[PDB]
Amino acid sequence: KKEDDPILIKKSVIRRTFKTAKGKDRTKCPKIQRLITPERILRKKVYKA
RNA sequence: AACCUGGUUGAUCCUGCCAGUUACAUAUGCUUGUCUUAAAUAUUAACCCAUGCAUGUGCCAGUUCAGUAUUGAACAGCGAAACU
Ligand SMILES: [Mg+2]
Ligand SMILES: [Mg+2]
Ligand SMILES: [Mg+2]
Ligand SMILES: [Mg+2]
Ligand SMILES: [Mg+2]
Repeated sequence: KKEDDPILIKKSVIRRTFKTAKGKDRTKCPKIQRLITPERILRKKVYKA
């Protein structure tokens, strides 16, 4: 849902899991762009200031 | 260094050039031992060109699910590619 909490977006992002050519075991995650974080809102407040 | 000398006649004083002398550029011939500098395919053909190189660029501050590393379970170090 749109009304939904950002942390629900955080928890639902896909994980990638894979085996390195070296034979190692690793897991990679994407970063969320557009995400509403405290930092965005702070910057906004400061500009209006 | 504000200087001139040789050549017309049988001899002479003139005009006048030629020639010498001087510097400086290219060129060249012979000859070349140190040290300090150092121009350099302008002139002829803005003629023709094999090959190599002479224009690239990343920070903490645009984009990383590359990779690496057993990394704050959204990423967070290092760091391609590729957008910008
Ligand atoms: Mg006469
Ligand atoms: Mg005579
Ligand atoms: Mg003369
Ligand atoms: Mg010596
Ligand atoms: Mg690059």
